[PDB]
Amino acid sequence: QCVKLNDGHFMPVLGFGTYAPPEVPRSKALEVTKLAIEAGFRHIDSAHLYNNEEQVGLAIRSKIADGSVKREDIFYTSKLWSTFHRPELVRPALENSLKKAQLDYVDLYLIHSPMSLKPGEELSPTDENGKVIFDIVDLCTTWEAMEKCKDAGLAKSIGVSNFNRRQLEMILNKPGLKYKPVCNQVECHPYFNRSKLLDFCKSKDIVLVAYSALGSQRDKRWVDPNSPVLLEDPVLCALAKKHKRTPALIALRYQLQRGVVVLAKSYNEQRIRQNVQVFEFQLTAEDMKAIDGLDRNLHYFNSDSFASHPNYPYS
Ligand SMILES: NC(=O)c1ccc[n+]([C@@H]2O[C@H](COP(=O)([O-])OP(=O)(O)OC[C@H]3O[C@@H](n4cnc5c(N)ncnc54)[C@H](OP(=O)(O)O)[C@@H]3O)[C@@H](O)[C@H]2O)c1
Ligand SMILES: O=[N+]([O-])c1ccc(S(=O)(=O)c2ccccc2)cc1O
Repeated sequence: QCVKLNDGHFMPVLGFGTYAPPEVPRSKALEVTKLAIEAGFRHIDSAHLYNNEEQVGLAIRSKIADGSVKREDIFYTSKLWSTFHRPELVRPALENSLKKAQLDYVDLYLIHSPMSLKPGEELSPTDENGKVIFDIVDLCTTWEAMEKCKDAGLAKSIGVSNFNRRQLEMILNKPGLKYKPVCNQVECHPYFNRSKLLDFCKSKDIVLVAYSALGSQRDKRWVDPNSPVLLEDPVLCALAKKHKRTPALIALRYQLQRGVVVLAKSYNEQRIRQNVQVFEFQLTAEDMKAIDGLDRNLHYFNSDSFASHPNYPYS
């Protein structure tokens, strides 16, 4: 199942999340991406940040070589990291990602975040207090460099991630805009359902792609351990019982029925296969209203590291 993007390309509506934190051996990304493709995932979400593009690209190429899929059947995303927002760094960052994955093109290239970081060797250049050292880049200039990557054929489609409405607006209002973003990949789940941003995106034919749709991996670098655990929510668990599915499947299905493309990360073979069951059942209107009731403005990523960045998207 795919949605048509505003530049005519197609995005599968369920995607596999590939991030795992640095304690997880790098080889695991190769194994679990092949599992995801075997289970029926066709959209695969990676990034420079993830330090896994080589393993994820090998898993794709393995499944092409063994005859399981064709390249045109796979929708592969990577993302421009925030130390590469200066326009002359954008096509190089993309070419690096293509070389790591050994692919000729990515289906989608995103600006990973609006929170530009000091250019240099470090992924996360940190000040005195562990705040990211910010850079000031007009992201409209970064966008123009993204458009040139599409014109060169390095990315089939281009989009953004972690933009708020006003930051998206800034791009859509750019003089001489050539390509709208096709999507805005953002934190989105029943505790932070982004209904206003969703309505804006739909008005502009921009796909909202939900990450941390299962509640995030609750990494201690970014996530308060006190934050309620999404999949323990009693309304999600009651709906799981009513449908004889699981709280994760309820959270994924919720998004599809709102018109949201949804990612799901799992490094567990059973849960990878379980997550494709999202296409096998439906939530009723009352189930969806119950889930809408859970909204509490909770973005799990909530650290000082970035909450003080001048382009921090949350307010
Ligand atoms: N653009 C950005 O800034 C950004 C930010 C965050 C994430 N992302 C992308 O979005 C992807 C997904 O988000 P996420 O990594 O935060 O994780 P997530 O999809 O919200 O999943 C959270 C946790 O759910 C568990 N899980 C998966 N399926 C389950 C099931 N059926 N039942 C119970 N638990 C289940 C997984 O644990 P197991 O592995 O143990 O199954 C996983 O660690 C990322 O991997 C990345 O691709 C992008
Ligand atoms: O789990 N991931 O996939 C992932 C983890 C961390 C970040 S981040 O840029 O630190 C960030 C920081 C703050 C808010 C949003 C994003 C990007 C990611 O994509």
